[PDB]
Amino acid sequence: ANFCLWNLQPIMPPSVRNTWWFPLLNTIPLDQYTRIYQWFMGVDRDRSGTLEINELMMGQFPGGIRLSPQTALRMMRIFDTDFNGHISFYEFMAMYKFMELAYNLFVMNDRNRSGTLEPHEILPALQQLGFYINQRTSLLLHRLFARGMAFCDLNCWIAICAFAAQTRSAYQMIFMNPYYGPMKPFNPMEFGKFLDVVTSLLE
Amino acid sequence: ANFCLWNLQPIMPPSVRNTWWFPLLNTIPLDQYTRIYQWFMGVDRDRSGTLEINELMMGQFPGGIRLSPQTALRMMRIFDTDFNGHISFYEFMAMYKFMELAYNLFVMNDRNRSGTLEPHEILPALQQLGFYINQRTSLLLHRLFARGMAFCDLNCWIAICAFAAQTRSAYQMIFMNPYYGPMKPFNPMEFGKFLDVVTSLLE
Ligand SMILES: [Ca+2]
Ligand SMILES: [Ca+2]
Ligand SMILES: [Ca+2]
Ligand SMILES: [Ca+2]
Ligand code: NA
Ligand code: NA
Repeated sequence: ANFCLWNLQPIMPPSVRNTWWFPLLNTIPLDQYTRIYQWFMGVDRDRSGTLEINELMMGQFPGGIRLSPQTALRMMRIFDTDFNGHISFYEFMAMYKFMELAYNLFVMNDRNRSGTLEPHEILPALQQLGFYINQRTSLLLHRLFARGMAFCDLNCWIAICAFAAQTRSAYQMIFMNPYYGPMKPFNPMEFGKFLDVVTSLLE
Repeated sequence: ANFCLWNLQPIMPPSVRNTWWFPLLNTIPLDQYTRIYQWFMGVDRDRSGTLEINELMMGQFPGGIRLSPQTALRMMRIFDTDFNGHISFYEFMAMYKFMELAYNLFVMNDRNRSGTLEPHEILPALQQLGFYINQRTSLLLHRLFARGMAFCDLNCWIAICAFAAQTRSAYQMIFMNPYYGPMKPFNPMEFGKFLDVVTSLLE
């Protein structure tokens, strides 16, 4: 029963191949490729062969996820790895799989089937996903993204997951500066501390 | 005519002495100590001998600066370096001097005396202060903190400066983790790249 983003067991331009989220693509079995393409086509309202931010805001996603302008921009920042303002099919496959994983995890953690997680339920769920933050940070993420809501509905969960993932992208961008010395092996306990610190900047 | 935070020419618990902003204290001449104390006393509405976040939100500061709940929390996060939820007189001396420097810089850059900077005027002013960000980042900082306002008034300038300074604190906290190797000399060009990346997370 594995949801850890750093441990995804296997079941393309350099921009897609050299991202931290590339292993998501390797969890997609052949039969799912065409199903994801049908989903892509649904979201691509102007049939351009690419997803634009407006289309992200109007799309339906796994589990009925929908995206605020802010979360859609996060999804762009994570998955638009050639920085062209468009999501290609390959970038979308990873975005899709990320959403699917996050949705499945939400459902598993919604044990009373309320359609929400309580704020104290957020930490262990994020830990399953590979984000090793502290309790203070977990409760702050709920306040930051819940828009005043008492609990964490699925869309709020995805907003939170998107911020965590975008912070992972920011980490890779920061640390590929050779000023900081050779790239160290990715360590999720150390990255968790980074996410703790960076989250506090949004408050 | 120097405003660079990393180059402040000289004119205490370890928590105050070992902060990146400690050189601010060394720009305070003896005669200003008692004037800053009078200011401190004004803000300390309950005479506790310490400033609390509510008092920051109700205080008047150099140049008529006032603080939103969000900016007041930033000021706490920068200057409360023993993490006790209170601003001591020593922490306040640095906060005061930071505000004074930022206010003087705003005034110098408000060449038409409009009480505002245009968004394109923000970058060179931040560069004077020692924040070496790109133009994209400068315009984003205005959108993030201006609350819809077309231009950047003094309070919006301080909100922006506070975020930049708090990101400098986050940088020191991140990089004192020995996982990232020995602490490198502070390099403002490299830190500017870090601020570019981190700002994008707020959008
Ligand atoms: Ca399209
Ligand atoms: Ca792209
Ligand atoms: Ca007080
Ligand atoms: Ca303190
Ligand atoms: Na529930
Ligand atoms: Na002006």
